[PDB]
Amino acid sequence: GSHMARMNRPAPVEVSYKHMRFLITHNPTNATLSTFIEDLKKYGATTVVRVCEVTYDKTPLEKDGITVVDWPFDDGAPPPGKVVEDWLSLVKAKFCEAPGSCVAVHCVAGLGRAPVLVALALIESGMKYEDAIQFIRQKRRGAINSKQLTYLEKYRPKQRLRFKDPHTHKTR
Repeated sequence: GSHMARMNRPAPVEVSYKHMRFLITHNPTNATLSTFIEDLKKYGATTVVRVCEVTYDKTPLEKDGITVVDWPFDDGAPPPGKVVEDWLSLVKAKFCEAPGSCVAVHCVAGLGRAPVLVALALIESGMKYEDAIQFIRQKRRGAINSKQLTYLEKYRPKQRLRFKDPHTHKTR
């Protein structure tokens, strides 16, 4: 009312290494749009990856004027890892073009898809499989079973697999 508060909204989380940083926040609410653009943008301005059901795509982006990727889960939601490859390119371009910028992501405090996306984005900084698994491990991420570890494993190159011997034989 005057000086009393209620409800407990998920707390934000910022993941940063070296120079760049990341922001983990909850999707826009219907009671305070402006307050969100200010805080979300307050930390900084860069691409944003929110993987949740779309309710207000224009309100938050148009108010903060920030670039964001809309990843929804419906009857026609692309399940293949290729989707990740899509957000990877988006962040990859925004990462190389904007060194040490400010990114915003969905609240990983629960279970979702944003957490994997974030790690994969920071992967561009070198320690791809190492940073993603290490930085994502520290922070609470969705249910990582097969795709995350298998996908990232393939996401990182290995000379051990590209070991070809000069003298060899072929038949089948």
